[PDB]
Amino acid sequence: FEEYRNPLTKRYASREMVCNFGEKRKVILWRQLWIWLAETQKELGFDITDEQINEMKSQRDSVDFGTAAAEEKARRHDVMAHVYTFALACPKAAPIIHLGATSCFVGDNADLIMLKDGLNILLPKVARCIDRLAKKAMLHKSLICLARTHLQPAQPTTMGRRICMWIQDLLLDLENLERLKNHTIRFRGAKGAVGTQASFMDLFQGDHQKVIKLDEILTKKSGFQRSWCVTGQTYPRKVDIEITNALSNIGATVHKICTDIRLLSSFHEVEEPFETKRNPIRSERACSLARYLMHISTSMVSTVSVQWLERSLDDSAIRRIVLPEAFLAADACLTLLQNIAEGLIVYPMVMEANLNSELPFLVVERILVKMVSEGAANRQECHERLRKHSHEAAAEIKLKGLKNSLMDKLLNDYYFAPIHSLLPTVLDPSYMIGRAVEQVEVFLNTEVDPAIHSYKDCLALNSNIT
Amino acid sequence: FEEYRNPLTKRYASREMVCNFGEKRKVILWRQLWIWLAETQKELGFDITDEQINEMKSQRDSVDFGTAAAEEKARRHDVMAHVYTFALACPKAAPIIHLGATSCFVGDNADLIMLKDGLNILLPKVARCIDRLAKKAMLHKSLICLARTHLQPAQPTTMGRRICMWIQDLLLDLENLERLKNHTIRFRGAKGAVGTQASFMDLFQGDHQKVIKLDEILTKKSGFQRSWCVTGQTYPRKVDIEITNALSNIGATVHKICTDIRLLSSFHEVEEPFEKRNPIRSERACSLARYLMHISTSMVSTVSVQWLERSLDDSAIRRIVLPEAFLAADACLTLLQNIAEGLIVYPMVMEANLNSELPFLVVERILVKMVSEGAALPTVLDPSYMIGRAVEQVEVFLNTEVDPAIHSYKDCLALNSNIT
Amino acid sequence: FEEYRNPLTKRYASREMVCNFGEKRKVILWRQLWIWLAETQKELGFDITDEQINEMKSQRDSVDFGTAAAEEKARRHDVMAHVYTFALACPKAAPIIHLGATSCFVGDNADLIMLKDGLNILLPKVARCIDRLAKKAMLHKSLICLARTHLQPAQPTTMGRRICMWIQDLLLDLENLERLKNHTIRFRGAKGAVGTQASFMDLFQGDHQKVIKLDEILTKKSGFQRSWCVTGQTYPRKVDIEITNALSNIGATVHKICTDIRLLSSFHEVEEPFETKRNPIRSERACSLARYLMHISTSMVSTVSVQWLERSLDDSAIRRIVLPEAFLAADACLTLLQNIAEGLIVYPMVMEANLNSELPFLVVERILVKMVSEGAANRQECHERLRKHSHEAAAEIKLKGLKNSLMDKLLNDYYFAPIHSLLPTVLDPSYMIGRAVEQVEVFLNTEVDPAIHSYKDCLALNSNIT
Amino acid sequence: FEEYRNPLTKRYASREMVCNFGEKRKVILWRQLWIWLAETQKELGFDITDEQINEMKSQRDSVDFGTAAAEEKARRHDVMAHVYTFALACPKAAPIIHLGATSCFVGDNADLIMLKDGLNILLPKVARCIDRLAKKAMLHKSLICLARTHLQPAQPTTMGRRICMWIQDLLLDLENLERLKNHTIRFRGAKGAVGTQASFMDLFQGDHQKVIKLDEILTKKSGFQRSWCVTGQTYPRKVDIEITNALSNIGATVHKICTDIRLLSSFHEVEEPFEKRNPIRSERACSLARYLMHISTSMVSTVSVQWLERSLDDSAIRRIVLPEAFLAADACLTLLQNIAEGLIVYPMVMEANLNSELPFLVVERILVKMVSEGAALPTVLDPSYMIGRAVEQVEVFLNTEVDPAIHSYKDCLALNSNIT
Repeated sequence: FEEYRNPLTKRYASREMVCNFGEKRKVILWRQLWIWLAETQKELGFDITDEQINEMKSQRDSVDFGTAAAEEKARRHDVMAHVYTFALACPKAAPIIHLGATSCFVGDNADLIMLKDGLNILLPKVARCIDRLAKKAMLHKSLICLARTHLQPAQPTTMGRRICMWIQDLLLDLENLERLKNHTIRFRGAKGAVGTQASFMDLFQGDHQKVIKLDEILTKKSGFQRSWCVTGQTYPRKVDIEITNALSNIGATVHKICTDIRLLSSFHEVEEPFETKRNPIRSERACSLARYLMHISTSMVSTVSVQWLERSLDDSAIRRIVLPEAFLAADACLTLLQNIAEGLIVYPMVMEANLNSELPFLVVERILVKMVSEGAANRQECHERLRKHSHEAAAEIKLKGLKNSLMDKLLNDYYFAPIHSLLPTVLDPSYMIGRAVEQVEVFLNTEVDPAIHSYKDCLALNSNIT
Repeated sequence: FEEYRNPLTKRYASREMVCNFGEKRKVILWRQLWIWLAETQKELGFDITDEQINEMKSQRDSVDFGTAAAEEKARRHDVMAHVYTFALACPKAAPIIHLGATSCFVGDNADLIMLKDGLNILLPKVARCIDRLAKKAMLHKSLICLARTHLQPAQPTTMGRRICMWIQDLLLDLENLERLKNHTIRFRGAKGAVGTQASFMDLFQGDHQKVIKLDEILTKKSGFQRSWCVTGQTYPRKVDIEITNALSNIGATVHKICTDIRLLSSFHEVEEPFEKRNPIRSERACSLARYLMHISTSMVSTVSVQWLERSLDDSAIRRIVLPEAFLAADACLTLLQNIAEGLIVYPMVMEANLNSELPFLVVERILVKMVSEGAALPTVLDPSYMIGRAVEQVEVFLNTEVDPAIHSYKDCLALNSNIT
Repeated sequence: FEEYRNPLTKRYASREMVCNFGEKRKVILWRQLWIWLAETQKELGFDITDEQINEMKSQRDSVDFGTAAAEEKARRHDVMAHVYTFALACPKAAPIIHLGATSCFVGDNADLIMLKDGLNILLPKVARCIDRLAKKAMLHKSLICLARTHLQPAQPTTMGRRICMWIQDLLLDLENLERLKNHTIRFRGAKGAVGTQASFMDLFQGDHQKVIKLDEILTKKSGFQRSWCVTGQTYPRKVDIEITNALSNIGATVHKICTDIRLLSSFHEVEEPFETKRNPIRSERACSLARYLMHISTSMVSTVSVQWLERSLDDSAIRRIVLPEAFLAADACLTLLQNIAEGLIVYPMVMEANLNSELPFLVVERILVKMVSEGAANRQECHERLRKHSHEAAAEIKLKGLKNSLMDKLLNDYYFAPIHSLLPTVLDPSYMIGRAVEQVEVFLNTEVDPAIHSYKDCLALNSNIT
Repeated sequence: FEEYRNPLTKRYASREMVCNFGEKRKVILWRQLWIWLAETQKELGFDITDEQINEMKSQRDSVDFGTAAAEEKARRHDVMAHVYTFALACPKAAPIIHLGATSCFVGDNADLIMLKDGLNILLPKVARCIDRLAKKAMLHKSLICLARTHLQPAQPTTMGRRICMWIQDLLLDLENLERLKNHTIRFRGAKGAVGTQASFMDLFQGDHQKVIKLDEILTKKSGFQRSWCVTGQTYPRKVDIEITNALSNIGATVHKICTDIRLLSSFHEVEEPFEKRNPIRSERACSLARYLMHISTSMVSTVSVQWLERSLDDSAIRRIVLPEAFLAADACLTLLQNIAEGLIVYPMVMEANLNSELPFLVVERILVKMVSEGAALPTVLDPSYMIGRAVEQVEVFLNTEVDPAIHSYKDCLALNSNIT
């Protein structure tokens, strides 16, 4: 309790994401890359038995961090401290551990595996947020409410129609995160110190084919589909820009959605879930973490821009901060957003009251236009006469509860007789919303359902705020 | 000369991109959108004559800003100012211009056309930058040189193998811009004030299928393949993040490439073209690429605080950021191509550097060889035995990855970039 | 109309700021630095007459840009193109033009003069914004209104008390901009190519004293108080961080103030000025330009970080973009903010109505606490009985207009008799606001008036939106 | 080892800054604020016994988080969770803990104390970094070397004259942090829920002068000189911009200095200390300085959208950004001092570089000399005649500017920075 701890790791993100970048995960993946490196070169006919491999396999999860810190505070080599620590627990394999590979073989490829597994943790949570909002969207598909532009009252829409506006942004984020996992991220493989594979060629007597095969077989055992061909020392750091840009994009989406909910809470039309007077505390927390996620990407674009030639180590420290925290911040935002979506309470009576109080004034443009075409040669008089009816109608609605007030007023004033027969539809809120209901139906069937169909066997998790 | 001018618009960027976001082109797109709207409504049955549509086509390219600036002064609303300016230039089509539409029908759709056309200007320049470095990489695929990690001498490589390392970045940049132009950017269409098409439903007496056809026909007349369907007032501003994110990625790529050239120039191994000396062009390229690198950070903030169906605090900043981002990327690609075309190498200076730094690199190979033979010969100091697969890596990469990526740009690779 | 133009230069910023960074201003300042350079070395007894100087003085404003572009598209030297153009118009002075100075002598020092003059354009506009808000703050010093936390109703404050919250931020910005003009920005002077003054020493036969005097006299004629001593080629670019950071800070202030006004417009308690139904278009425009100003600073901090040793030219292009646009964006924001402040309309009846509708529920915590100390041993019963009175009181206020409803209800219910004598004060809104009125008075007299006292002869300008 | 940990908190930053923002210290400050509040209210006449105040002092440093974590689970409000945790640890003082105060009385004031103390940790490290480079600059004030503009050889200078160029940046950084600690940061005090002190006015039966004295006494008991007077619920978050802006300025300064060292190391002129080789420490310093460089961009965004008297979307991000900014600056200053203490120079390597690059620098002086004598000698090639006032500039700068700036830190300059 005496040392500071980032609340992203201790409070806000899920346990699975926190462990995905843990030091134990890094070493177990380091030892898994050595097992794959061995069973790939042993596959290409080399002085590696099957006896050394299973001993590696049997001693993968266990790790002696004591000797690792002893070698790390002596020669100051994190990789070689673990190629020696692993050699102590694998006496038969020791000469054939990390055979021919450079340090970035275990460092870069393990980071790539962690980034991929990180996306596989986030993807179901994006789809869950989509699923929860989509259910609410068709629940309130016809719940008529006031639209707001400039934070001022505008023509009617429906609450479900507004939620689809939020879902659209999440669909773009799901698309981006799926392309990162399935296309953008490639394997680093075995490339040497400067990407020329000069050191692996010596181990294979200058046989280009076994060296190419070495990089091909390592890509399958790692679960990747291809690998970069012309790297320097590391995988092209531009990949880290693509990752954080997509994560920062999620932050922008979450910040807009939760700001909208905070705005709608001030109108008393919605209320976020709480524990069983109340403030939108969860949407506010989601905005703060989303803002932090939004701006974390500028560190990577500056880092990539100053990578010197074949490599420069000024990316090492910042990558172990920004990459895990971006994933931790994205994980915490989507956890909160799924909460808010699952428990968001809407108030139909408040929406109708706020709607009824503004409809007398929203309609004065459209009726005045129709009156002018019917012969209203005194446009200012006709407008002033309409504004008087609307102002008096808004008073009768509030104090007397007469909802159909403006209808009766204009029907009793035969100044507006040319449009008496058109008023029952002109004044119908179900007419003013346009195609709002049908737009929800097409959007859910044509775009939402295909996007999250592959996540059907993992949409059931209820996310809880603790 | 009295009023300050942005150097991006004044000199750095080419005039194609400069005019792509100009005001004249903007109202030409506004007028062309009103023509497509009239054609569509006439196609859907509305009483609009061919004489009115031919009248709009004829006076499309003639803009009288003196009238537009005048009516804008009283209106404070520039879209209607250009509506009634076109109505004056088209007395017959006057009652049907902008019929049933809202301001964002021309505001947002013209932006999407300018943004899509701006990408069409950038894309061949990315392809030329790729092709120019591709020629240098093959030309110097065997030019042995010193590789540097931590900016200190590392095991040898070839200059062409390093150039392909730059090209790999530009290849990822190319497909991002193509995905933007061919997939990410959708049309806004005719959605109304809050995206519910309530005004066009009224204009069509509630015919849902007419309003649907209106949006599909307009999307096709404008050259797009689809439109958003659950917008608020505007197209989702996340598209603006997507656009500026990819453009900022161009800057990061250009900055590293031109920084690598500045680094190698201090070793007298490479030299940028000119008419020792100053790498002025590579330095300007880094300067402009840095401004482009960070320009997207205001778009992510803008999107995050878009209130409900719309707030207008996106309008002024999009007028600045979006054109400047394209102008910055355009100027960087013009400089990068010119530098790539005239990239001078010095094999003798490269050779001497690898010679004076080789002692700090052979100590490992002689260690195991002395363990092999001698306990406790001239060609083991030969760097040609130490470059690995750098030669073959250039070949397969150029043949299997670079050539397919820019195959579609074969008809426009010849244009050389001249920096004066 | 065919070429793009930044709306900051053509629409949003003032003419005086646009011209402050114009190319004509740069050259006239270049020629002024040559006149000061000549009359400083002629002052130190050199082969420079008084005849060459006044010819320079007489031919300062005029500039032949034709020959300048002819020499610039031939040898590609912007400085030397103007040392030759000026030499053509000054035939007597030509050998003693730019005598001994490097290119950055005219480039850096002119930029410094432009940045200082830019701050002198902004400072009166910050003080004007302070003055306009301060007048409104004491106008509405006692105008009781609802405070808002989490965008939810909170205890009462006053509109003037809220405006002082805005003024406080502007006072910090005024302080920062005054320290930039009067302390942070130093003169670059004459330093040579790498700041060692090696080239000026040759012109003075190795006399350190005349070289030191040269830099001292040039600082006075330029209007600066001191100069940097150990520069490289240019003045330390960290100064550009300080400038843009303070300008970006103004953006944050303007964005918060105008977002608050947009929020208060949704409650119909305020309305920004318009032309003689309406949206807060000016506050929205001010937020967009403030957001652009907020983020423009990250380019400079990246630029300074990669300045290579004595100099690297990768700052030249970005400085002529970011520095003028930051000043232009700051100028446009303060122009808008002064407009909004001068014409901001408040609605006291709406504030009181929104206040009266929420006071029944704001007070239930404080009365319940007093009841418990008086013997209310059923806290939940007492709370539920209060919430029923408050809910019924809010209905009587809205429909019947009975403002003193909750008072009469609790006075007629002798369940709450122990606090009957304390209710007239407990329920007094003038009591609930605490020291809001007195805090406005002390803040205006003790902090606002001294801060803008030096701008008294320039607070009268009315800023107009065009 | 299973749960990920931030390397800033795990290794890079020293434990003084790490514990300065820890949770235990936070509630110790919360409890100390409640003690000062009780002392002040007793001083102003409220019925609070010395026995109750002595009870709070005695149990201040003993925190039982098991009780705090328990009551926080039901309350969801961590301030009251620690209120009634201290009430359990102080049965006598229980009815008067947090009396009349709101949550931000302890939340914001403890932050300001942690922020002010964090600056007090950073300031001597800035002074040591200044003093260490000051010693190298005087030691090498006459060490002639090659100056580089555009990273190409320029007219000669001395290594100490270049080191002072770095020091000039650190001097501006020093007075910024001092202005932050001594001027910019004010106390929040006892302002209430919306800053109007309405609750304390009620507690004091409306005595304006008592409430005024309450805020003045608390400001003095806490070690501050003044408090804000027209806040909303919190102190103005612009202070958080001011703080992170100055810390980001440290990163930009460290990044350029350590980049200059990396550049000079590729020329084998300088070398960072160790136990050719890798400038690992200068590279980590650049890496951490880059993260620190950009961390303020979320504070400027946070301030811009603070809604009216308060919105809570500042709380979570301030818990991350503010401590990490201090931790980043602390780690950078620890690395910069260690590099400055062991900065190795190589005068022979420096001399040879100026020799092999001198032809591209003397062409101008011989031009005017041949115009002088000869129409159309050995010591004109002597670089000691070409360094200008670089020697005297180091002297006056060190004597007249560096020594006064760090005079107040003379009692704490000896602590050496060891990087292992």
